[PDB]
Amino acid sequence: SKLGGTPLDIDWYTSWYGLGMKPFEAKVQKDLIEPLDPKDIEIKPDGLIYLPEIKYRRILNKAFGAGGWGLVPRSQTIVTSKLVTREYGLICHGQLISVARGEQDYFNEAGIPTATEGCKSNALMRCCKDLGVGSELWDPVFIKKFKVDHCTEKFVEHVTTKRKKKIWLRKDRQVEYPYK
Amino acid sequence: SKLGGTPLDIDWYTSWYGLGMKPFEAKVQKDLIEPLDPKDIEIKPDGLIYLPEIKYRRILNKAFGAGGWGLVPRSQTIVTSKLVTREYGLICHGQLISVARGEQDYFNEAGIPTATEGCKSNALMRCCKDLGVGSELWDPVFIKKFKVDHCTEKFVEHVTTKRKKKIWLRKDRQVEYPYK
Amino acid sequence: SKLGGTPLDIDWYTSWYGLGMKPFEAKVQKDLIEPLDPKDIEIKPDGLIYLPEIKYRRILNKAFGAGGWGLVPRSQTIVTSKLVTREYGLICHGQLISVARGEQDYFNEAGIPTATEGCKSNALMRCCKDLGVGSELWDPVFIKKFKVDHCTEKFVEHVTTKRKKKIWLRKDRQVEYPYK
Amino acid sequence: SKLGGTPLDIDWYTSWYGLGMKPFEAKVQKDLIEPLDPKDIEIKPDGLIYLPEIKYRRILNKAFGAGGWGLVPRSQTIVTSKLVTREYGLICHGQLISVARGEQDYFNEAGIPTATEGCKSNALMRCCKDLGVGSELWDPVFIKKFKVDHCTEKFVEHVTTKRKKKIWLRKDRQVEYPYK
Amino acid sequence: SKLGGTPLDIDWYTSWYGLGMKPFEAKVQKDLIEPLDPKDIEIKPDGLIYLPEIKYRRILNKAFGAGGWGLVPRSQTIVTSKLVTREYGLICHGQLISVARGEQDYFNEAGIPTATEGCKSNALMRCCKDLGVGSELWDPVFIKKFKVDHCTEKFVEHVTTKRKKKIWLRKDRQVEYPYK
Amino acid sequence: SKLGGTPLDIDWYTSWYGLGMKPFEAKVQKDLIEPLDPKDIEIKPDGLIYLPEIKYRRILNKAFGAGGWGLVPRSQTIVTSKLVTREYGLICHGQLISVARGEQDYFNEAGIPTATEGCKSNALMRCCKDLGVGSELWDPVFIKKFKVDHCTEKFVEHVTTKRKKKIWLRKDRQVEYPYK
Repeated sequence: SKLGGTPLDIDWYTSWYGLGMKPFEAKVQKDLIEPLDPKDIEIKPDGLIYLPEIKYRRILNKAFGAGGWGLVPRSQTIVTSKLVTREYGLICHGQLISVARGEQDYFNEAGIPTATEGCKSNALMRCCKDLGVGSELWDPVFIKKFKVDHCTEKFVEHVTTKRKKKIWLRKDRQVEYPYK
Repeated sequence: SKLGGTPLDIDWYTSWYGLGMKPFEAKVQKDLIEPLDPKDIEIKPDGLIYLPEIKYRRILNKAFGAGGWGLVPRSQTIVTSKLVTREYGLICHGQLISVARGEQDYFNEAGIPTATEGCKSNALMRCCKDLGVGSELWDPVFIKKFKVDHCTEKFVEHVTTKRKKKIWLRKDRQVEYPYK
Repeated sequence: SKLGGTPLDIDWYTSWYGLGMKPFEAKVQKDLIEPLDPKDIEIKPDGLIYLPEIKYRRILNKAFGAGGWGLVPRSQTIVTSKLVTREYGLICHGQLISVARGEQDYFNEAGIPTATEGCKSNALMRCCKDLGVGSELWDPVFIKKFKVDHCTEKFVEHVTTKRKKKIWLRKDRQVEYPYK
Repeated sequence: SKLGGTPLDIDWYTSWYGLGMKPFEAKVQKDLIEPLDPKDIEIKPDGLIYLPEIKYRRILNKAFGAGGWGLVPRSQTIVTSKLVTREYGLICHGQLISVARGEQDYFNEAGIPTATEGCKSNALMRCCKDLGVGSELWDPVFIKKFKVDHCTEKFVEHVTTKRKKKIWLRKDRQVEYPYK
Repeated sequence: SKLGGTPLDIDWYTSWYGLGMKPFEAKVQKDLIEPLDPKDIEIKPDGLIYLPEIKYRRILNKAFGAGGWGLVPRSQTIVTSKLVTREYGLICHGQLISVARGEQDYFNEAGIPTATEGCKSNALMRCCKDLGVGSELWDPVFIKKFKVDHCTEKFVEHVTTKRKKKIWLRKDRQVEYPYK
Repeated sequence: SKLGGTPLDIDWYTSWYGLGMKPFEAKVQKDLIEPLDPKDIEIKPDGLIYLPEIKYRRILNKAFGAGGWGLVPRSQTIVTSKLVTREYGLICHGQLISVARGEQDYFNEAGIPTATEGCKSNALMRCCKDLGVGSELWDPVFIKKFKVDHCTEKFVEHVTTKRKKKIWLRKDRQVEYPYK
C-alpha cells in the first residue's frame, strides 16, 4: 500500500516446511562459513563494500550443489514508479531457510523485465544472511580494516557532469565510467 | 491503528508449537550464554552500546547451526510515515522461541524495501533476548563499566551543520561521518 | 474501554493448560528462590528499588534453560495516548505459569514499536512474581534495610530545569542524566 | 451494573473442577497453617494490620511449590472511575480452591494498567483465606493483642497538609511519607 | 425483583450432587460438633453474640482440611442500594452440603467490591449451620447464660454523637470506637 | 499492470516439485561448472560480454542429455508495445530448478511471434544461473581481464548514420553491420 505500485509435493509458494527444523551436516556447515577471499570483495564509489551475487551463487552451489538449493517466489512482484520489489524464499535440501524481500531500481519502462532479475539476486543475497555466508561484509571491524589496506579514495572527474568527486575504488582496479 | 500506517508440516505463521516446551541440551546452552567479546561491542554517538546484528546471526549459527534456526513472519508489514515495523518469530530446532516486533526507520519512499530488512534484523536481535544472547548489553553495571575503559566522549565538529557535539566513540575507532 | 486506546500442539494464545498443575522438581525450585545479589538491585531517583529485566531473564534461563520457557501474547496490544499495554503469559516446561499485563510509557509516535518491547519485559517481570523470583523487592523490611546501607539521598541539580532535587542513588553509582 | 464501570486440558476460566474435592496431604496442611511470624505483619496509619502479598506468595510457594499453584482470571476487568476490580480463582495442584474478587484503587488514567496488578494481588490474598493462610489477621483477639505490644499510636505531622494526625506505626519502624 | 438491585467434572454452579447423600465418617463428625471455646465468642454493642467468620473457616479446615471444602457461587451478585447479596453453596469432599444466601452492607460506591467478600463470609457462616458448627450461638439457653457471666452492659459515651448509650461488651475487652 | 501490455503426472505449469530437493550426482555437477572456453564468449558493440544461448543449450544437453531437461511456461505472454516477456521454469531430471522471466525486444508487429522465441532463450539463460553455468560472465574480475587480452575498442563508422562510434569487438572478429 505504502509502496506506490501495482502487481506486475510441497506448495513452496506458501509452505513453511523445514524452517529451522534441523541443521545441515558438518561439511555443508564448513562450506557455508568459509572466510571470503579478499580479492572477491568489491566496493562502490560511495564507499560501500559488497560481494557480487555470482559469488553467493557459487558458494551455494559449492555447499549444497546444483539442484540442492533454489529460490521460490513468496509474493507478487510490486512495481513502484522507480523500483521493482518481490519476496523470495531460499530452499536448501527440501528445507525452507529464509524469506527475504529483494528490490531493484529501474530507470526505463522497458527495463522492468530486466529489473525483476536484479530483484531476485538481491533477495538471494539477503537470504544467504541466515546461512552466515559472507557475514564479514556486515562486520564493522572487517569493513574498517578492509578499506585501509585494500581500497583508496581518489578525487576523480565525472566524464559527464564535468565535476570532481572523491570516490572509493580498489587498489587493483582503475577509474571507470561514469567517471574518467 | 495508533500506528498511522497501512499494510505493505507446521503453519509457522500462526503456530505456537514448542514455545517453552523443552530446554536445549548442554552444548547449545553453553554456546548461547558465552560472554561477549569486548572488541565486538559498538557504541553510538549519543552513548548507547549495542552489538551488530551480524554478531547475533553468527552466535545463532554457532549454537544451532545453519538450517537449525530461522525467522518467520508473524504479522503484516506496517508502514508508518517514518518507520517500517513487523513481528517475527524465532524458530530453533523446530521450536518456537520468541515473537518480537522489529522496526526500522526509513527516510525515502524508495528506501521502504530496504527498511524491511533492517526491521527483520531488529526483530532477530529482540528475539535473542529470550535465549540470553548478549545479555550483558542490558546490564547497567556492564554498560557503566564498559564506557569508562573502552570508550571516550569527544567534542567533535559535525561536517554538515558546522557545530560541535560531544559524541561517544570507542578508543580504537576514529571520528567519522556525519561529523569530521 | 476505560483505557482510551485502540488495538495496535497447544493454542497458547488462549489455552490454560498446566496452570497450577504440578510443581517443578527440586533444583528448579532452589534456582527460583535463590537470594538476589545486592549488587544487582537498582534504585530510581524517586527512591524505588527494582531489578533489571535482564536479571529476570538470566534467572529464568538458569532455572528452566533456553527453550525451557517463553512468553506468549494473551491479548491485543492497546495503545493509549501515552502508554502501550498488553497481556502476556509465562510458559515454563510446557506449563502455563501466570498471565500478567505489562505496560510501557512512550513519548513519541515513532516510539510505539519500541514501547511494545518494554511492555513485554514488564509483563515478564510481573509473571515471575508467581515463581517467587526476586520476592525480596516486595518485602517492606528488605526495602527499608536496603535503602540505609546501600543507597543515598543526595540533593543534586537537574541539568535541564536548573533546579535542585533530593534524588536517591546507590553508593557505588554517581550522579547522572537528566541531572548533573 | 451497580459498579459504574466498563470492561477493560481444563478450561480454567469457567471450570469448577476439584473445588472441595479432596484435602491436601499432611505436609501441605502443616505448611498452610504455620503461625505467622510477628515481624512480618505490617500496620497501616489508620490502625489496620495486614500481611504483604509477597508473604502470601512465599507461603504458597512453600506449601505447593513453584508451578504447583496459580491464579486464573474468572471475570472481565471492570474499571470503575476510581477502582479496578476483577475475579480470580486459585488453583493448587490442578484443583480449584477459591474464587475471590479483588480490587485496586487507581488515581490516574495512566495508572490503570498498574492497578490491574494490585487487584490480582488482592484477589490472591482473599483466595488464601480458604486455605487458612494468615488466619490470625482476622482474629479479633490476635489483632487486639498485637496492637498493644508491637505497635504505637503517635501524633505525627503530615508533611503536606501541615496538620497533626494520631497514626499507628510499628515500634520498629519510623515516621514516614506522607507524614514527617 | 423485590430486592431493588441490579446484577453486578461437576458443574457446581447448578449441580445438586451429593446433597444429603451420605454422612461423613466419625472423626469429621466429632470435629464438627466440638463445643465452642467461650473465649472465641464476640458480642456486638447492641447485645448480639456471634463467632467471627475466621473461626468458622478454621473449624472447616480442621474438619475437612485445606482443599477438602469450598464455597461455590449459586446466583448472581445483586447490588441493592445499601447491601450486596449473593447465594453460595458449601461443598465438602465433593459433596454439596448447603446453599445459603449471604449479604453485606456497604456505605460507599467504591466499597461494593469489598462488600462482596463480607457477603461470601456471611454465606459461609450460614452454610455451616447445616453442619452443626457453632450451634450454641443459636441456643437461647446458651445466649442467656453466656451474657451473665462473660459480658457486661455499660453506659458509655459515643465519641462522635456525644451521647450516652448502654452497650454490651465482653468483660475482657474494653470500650472502643465509635464510642470512647 | 505496470507493464503496459496485454496477454498474447505433474502439472508443470504451476507445480514446484523438486525445487531445491536433492543435488545432482557428481558428473552432472562437474559438467555444469566446467570453465567456459574463451573462444565461445561474444561481446556487444557497447562493451558487454555474453554467451550465445546455443552454448547454454549445448551445456545443458551435455550435463543432462536430450530429454533430461526442458523449459515450461510459467505465466502468460505479455506483449508490451516494444517488448515481449514471459516467465519460464527449467526442469532437469523431473526436478524444478528455477523460474526466471525472459524478455525480447521486437520492432515490428509481424515480429511478435519471432520475439517469443528470443524471450524463451533469454529465460533459459537466466535459469541457468541457478546451475552455475557460465558464472564467469558475471564475475567483474573475469570481465575486466577478458576485455584487455581478447577485445578491442575501435572507433568505427556507422554504415547508415555516417557517424563514428568507438565500439567494442573481439580481436578475432571484424567490423560488421550496422557499421562498416
